[PDB]
Amino acid sequence: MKYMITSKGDEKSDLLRLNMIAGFGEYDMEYDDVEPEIVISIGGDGTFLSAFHQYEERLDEIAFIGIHTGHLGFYADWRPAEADKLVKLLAKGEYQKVSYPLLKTTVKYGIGKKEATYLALNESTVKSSGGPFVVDVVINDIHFERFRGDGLCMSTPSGTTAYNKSLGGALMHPSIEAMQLTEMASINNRVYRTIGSPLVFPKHHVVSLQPVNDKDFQISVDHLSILHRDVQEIRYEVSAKKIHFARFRSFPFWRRVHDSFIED
Amino acid sequence: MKYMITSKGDEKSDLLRLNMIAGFGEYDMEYDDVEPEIVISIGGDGTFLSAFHQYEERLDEIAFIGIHTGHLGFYADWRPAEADKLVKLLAKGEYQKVSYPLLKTTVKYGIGKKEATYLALNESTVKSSGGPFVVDVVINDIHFERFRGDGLCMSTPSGTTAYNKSLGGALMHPSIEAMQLTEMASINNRVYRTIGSPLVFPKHHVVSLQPVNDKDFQISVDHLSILHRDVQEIRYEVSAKKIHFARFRSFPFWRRVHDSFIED
Amino acid sequence: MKYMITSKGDEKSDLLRLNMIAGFGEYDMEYDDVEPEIVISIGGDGTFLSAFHQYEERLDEIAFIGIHTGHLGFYADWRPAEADKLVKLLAKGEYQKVSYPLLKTTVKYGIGKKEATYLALNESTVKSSGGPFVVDVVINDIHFERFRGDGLCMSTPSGTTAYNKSLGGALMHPSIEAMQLTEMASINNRVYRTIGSPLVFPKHHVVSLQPVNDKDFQISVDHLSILHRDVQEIRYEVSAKKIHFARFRSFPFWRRVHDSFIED
Amino acid sequence: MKYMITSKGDEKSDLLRLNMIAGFGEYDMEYDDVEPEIVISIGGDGTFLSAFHQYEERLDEIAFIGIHTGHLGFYADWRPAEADKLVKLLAKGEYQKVSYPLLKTTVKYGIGKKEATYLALNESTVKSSGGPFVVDVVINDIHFERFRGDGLCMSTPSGTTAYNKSLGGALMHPSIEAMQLTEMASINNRVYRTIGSPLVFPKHHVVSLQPVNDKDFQISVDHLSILHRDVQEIRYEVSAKKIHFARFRSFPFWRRVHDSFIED
Ligand SMILES: NCC(=O)NC[C@H]1O[C@@H](n2c(C#CCN(CC(=O)O)C[C@H]3O[C@@H](n4cnc5c(N)ncnc54)[C@H](O)[C@@H]3O)nc3c(N)ncnc32)[C@H](O)[C@@H]1O
Ligand SMILES: NCC(=O)NC[C@H]1O[C@@H](n2c(C#CCN(CC(=O)O)C[C@H]3O[C@@H](n4cnc5c(N)ncnc54)[C@H](O)[C@@H]3O)nc3c(N)ncnc32)[C@H](O)[C@@H]1O
Ligand SMILES: NCC(=O)NC[C@H]1O[C@@H](n2c(C#CCN(CC(=O)O)C[C@H]3O[C@@H](n4cnc5c(N)ncnc54)[C@H](O)[C@@H]3O)nc3c(N)ncnc32)[C@H](O)[C@@H]1O
Ligand SMILES: NCC(=O)NC[C@H]1O[C@@H](n2c(C#CCN(CC(=O)O)C[C@H]3O[C@@H](n4cnc5c(N)ncnc54)[C@H](O)[C@@H]3O)nc3c(N)ncnc32)[C@H](O)[C@@H]1O
Repeated sequence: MKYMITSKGDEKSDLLRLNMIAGFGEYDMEYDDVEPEIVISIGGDGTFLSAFHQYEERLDEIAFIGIHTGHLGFYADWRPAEADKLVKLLAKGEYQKVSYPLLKTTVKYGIGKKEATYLALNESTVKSSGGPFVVDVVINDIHFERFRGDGLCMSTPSGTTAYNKSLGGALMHPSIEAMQLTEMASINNRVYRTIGSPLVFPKHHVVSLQPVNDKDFQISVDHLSILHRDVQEIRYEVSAKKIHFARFRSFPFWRRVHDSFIED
Repeated sequence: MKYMITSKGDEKSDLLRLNMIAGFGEYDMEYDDVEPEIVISIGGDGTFLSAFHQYEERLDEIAFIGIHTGHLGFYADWRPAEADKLVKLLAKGEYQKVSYPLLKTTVKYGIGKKEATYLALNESTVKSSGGPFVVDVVINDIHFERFRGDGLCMSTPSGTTAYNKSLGGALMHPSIEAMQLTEMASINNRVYRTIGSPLVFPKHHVVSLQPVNDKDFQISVDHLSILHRDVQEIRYEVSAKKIHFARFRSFPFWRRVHDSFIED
Repeated sequence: MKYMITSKGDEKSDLLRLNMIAGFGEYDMEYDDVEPEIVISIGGDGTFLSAFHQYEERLDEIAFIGIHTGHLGFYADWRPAEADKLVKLLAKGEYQKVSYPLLKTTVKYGIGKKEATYLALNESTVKSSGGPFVVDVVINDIHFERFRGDGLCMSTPSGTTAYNKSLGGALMHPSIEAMQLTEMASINNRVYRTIGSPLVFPKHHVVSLQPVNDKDFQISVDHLSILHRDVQEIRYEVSAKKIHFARFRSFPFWRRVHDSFIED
Repeated sequence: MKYMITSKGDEKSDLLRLNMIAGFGEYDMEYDDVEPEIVISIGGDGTFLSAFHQYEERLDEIAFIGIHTGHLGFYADWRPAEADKLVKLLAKGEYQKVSYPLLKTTVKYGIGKKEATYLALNESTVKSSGGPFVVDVVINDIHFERFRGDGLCMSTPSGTTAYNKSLGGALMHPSIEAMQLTEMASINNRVYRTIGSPLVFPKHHVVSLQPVNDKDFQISVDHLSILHRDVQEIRYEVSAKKIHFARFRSFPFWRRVHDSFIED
């Protein structure tokens, strides 16, 4: 139906996009970047994340597809050589959609109410604004720990192969509706203690970070990173919303992991 | 109904057991260690694991309860001081059961067929029988990696706070039906590569370990450790069977984790 | 001889300082904070680091002593209760000095020459100024790796129990004239590789960090953190300079470590 | 002078050995495997370790050289293609020797005195004989920790790229006269605490492991692994003895590390 194509913007990706637009012109496919039904990302995983956040208000009406023009992007399940086969199978349709869970981040501020919510496909992280980073971690209203260190990272399942992995987190198959919290350089001695281990939470569990001294934090959501001031609370939970991928052939997650980290 | 009580066997635990037997005698409670309906473990987590494996053929007909006479056992949710309240609330009943997932281990041998299956509440591990440990890891029939190192550990959710934790694994809430694979001292250089990260698998995923040279392995299931010879394959999957706990009050998993590792 | 006392500035530390000044008044001790010969720090390890950097141009003419008014500071080897014994043994003298190695950091800039050097007692770290952090690591003019991640930390021996420890670094006895490099959340996949392991360098080895794209970095030296622009190179080596401590009794490093992390 | 050549024993290494023997026959070189002065190892690092232990009573009278017939052995600094250049430069001599530190392991037994000492080029490790592994760690007669876990590894500097590396240890340049202790899967909770971090000790420091319950341990020294019974103490210290290598060209340790783990 309606489709759109976002491009990394280098010469290689722009030309692939133009050629795919020409190929779609031979079918009942209409280019519309306002309310598309298929969103094709041509570039890398960064390009795909921007595509996701470009259309995160219409997630349930869109199936995403990624083409990697550089090396294998984790959200890319297509090489540029297969772009014509992509046009054709997409044109005919009859594909099946797969859904990965997402992370909801709520940021509460002081001096009254006011709230901001964000959706993450990889992760959301919290760091301080220059000084020391100290937050109380509250799990389902239960005070769990006082964290002192560089920061905290909350990952989706498909995010576990990204920042989460570099922090020592586990890789979880994206059929598991969960989120995973990992530490960044916690201090542990006689007076300061954190769990250390990554923590994996199911749906409906709420993880709340609460300031202890400084109330300014650098908060990231995927690629976006903003300094938030007068923060009262940061709440993490598995979103009710999901991202849908258009799948045309079997490419299992664990094979995707193998290709990306073991050999290809 | 029918109940039984297993004891660590020290003076403290035997006397608590005898006193609980006397208290149960004042109700319609019948001691039967053949087909009990409630199994009470008095001791530590080792005592509770033995209780579980003592009755693993009647898991769906039994609710387990643990009393820790030493420090807080992770499967113990009762102190000895509360044993009388335990007798009474157990006597009246009306409690609710909670269920944790279990791990199925299948060991296939050569020189014909023959198979052995085991159930694990904490984990199952594989090490070599003296020489180097080398196995191919196959996930859902897909060759994932060739592991060279000291061994591998596959953990249940409630097991993730045990051996899994010491190996760098994530802690997962036991409502998640999953199993987690962690490495023991893998070698990684120009010629040998493993994923490194712990891996978390959902139900219905099968992880198969396959010998490369030596076919003898030391295989553990919770406390039991046996040398298996002429092994053709070791298969891991989340069991369809579950362990049921009798719960009388709220004691959340993450509070249990906090009490055991942060402070109490 | 000449001495001075720096204070954390809370009520507890200021009063201890005034009382020690009064006690020193009963001996041939002269207060001089311009060219002191003994520098006493009253507070925590942060207070001691400021004391060190206050007098880092006269390191070879000064013996440092730390009193911890809070919990045991790692550079503090005296409790407040022993302050009078400190005055007296310091007054009589005859103590012996011990020396720990230091880290030299040289920052070279572009648009001409120009250089800045800094001395570190704990560590020096490098992070990016917002964007991705990518540096080439060059050891004794040999290209070792291209690091992609959050940053790098170079620690002195006595620094290894601080930030270095939280990053997974080894603890090294301060009689070893060395420096230790640890990674902060490196990315490792098919295209990006770092060593992962902490690296320990002897004297006369030079570790050079060289920019790949962005040339702006946040560089810390102990507590001081500055954004450096137009950076051409960051060079690390074990300093020829050393910090001298006044020692009055045996308090071994490994006992100091035990008291700080195991139990006290 | 006198030389000998040990071979991995595969067809490739035996033939290289025979060809080198023929080449040495054209010089004043005499084959003697009783009191050689040059020991050439042809194979892998395992072959080189056997060569070292074959002649560990004449370490100060021997210079070692390694040829790797498989991939780059860490103690191999020669490819098979350069074997003739090796013969010739060795024949002429005038090379310079380099020395790496070694680890001394002393095992004391009960039921009287009796002692066994061993020399290690890579490491010495301690594990239990089946049951739980619990030892008290005593550093220079100071009780440091009670270790509960899978075992402990004490590495030389050149050993730090081997088992030590897989356990999270730091890589240290072999000019540093030190040894490094790393944990194997320590348990850490409310009642059990270890340092966690690897520990690096200078010369003259003594690390003593002392049994708590079971007195039987599996003790390894490089490739050799023996069950020791009635053990009273295991003592580690940097040896006064050193291994000498014959060096013909510059091949820096950090380049050796880069070639072995980053790329080649
Ligand atoms: N200049 C492009 C670049 O090299 N970026 C990151 C690399 O990671 C890969 N990757 C991404 C991605 C992405 C896009 N980037 C950049 C952009 O959006 O511009 C934002 C993400 O950065 C991650 N990240 C940040 N810091 C670190 C760190 N220290 N260590 C590891 N990852 C880190 C966070 O998670 C961000 O979400 N998602 C996944 C995934 N799901 N699975 C597996 N791999 C993934 C990319 O293919 C690429 O190889
Ligand atoms: N002598 C008793 C002893 O100290 N044993 C182990 C300790 O671990 C606790 N623990 C147990 C348990 C248990 C019983 N034991 C002994 C027995 O059965 O005799 C078998 C298990 O050993 C574990 N284990 C083996 N090696 C290591 C290691 N290197 N590091 C960490 N744990 C290790 C494995 O997982 C076995 O299943 N299950 C859990 C859990 N679910 N959550 C949190 N904590 C748990 C116990 O309270 C106790 O503190
Ligand atoms: N508000 C005071 C505070 O809690 N600060 C840090 C804590 O660490 C201890 N500590 C210090 C110190 C110090 C002073 N601070 C503060 C100041 O100067 O204001 C600067 C240093 O911060 C360290 N640091 C930074 N980020 C992290 C992190 N993520 N994880 C661990 N440590 C971190 C760096 O290395 C800095 O040098 N040097 C050592 C040492 N040698 N041995 C053992 N312990 C040490 C202090 O007793 C204190 O418990
Ligand atoms: N079948 C041969 C094999 O693959 N063996 C080990 C591999 O490690 C390399 N290696 C060796 C070596 C060696 C010889 N072997 C075998 C033999 O002697 O037969 C004994 C050593 O095993 C190590 N080892 C044991 N367990 C583990 C483990 N879990 N993880 C990592 N290493 C482990 C210990 O340290 C032993 O000393 N010393 C070093 C070094 N200095 N630097 C860097 N790399 C080194 C070898 O090139 C080889 O690639």
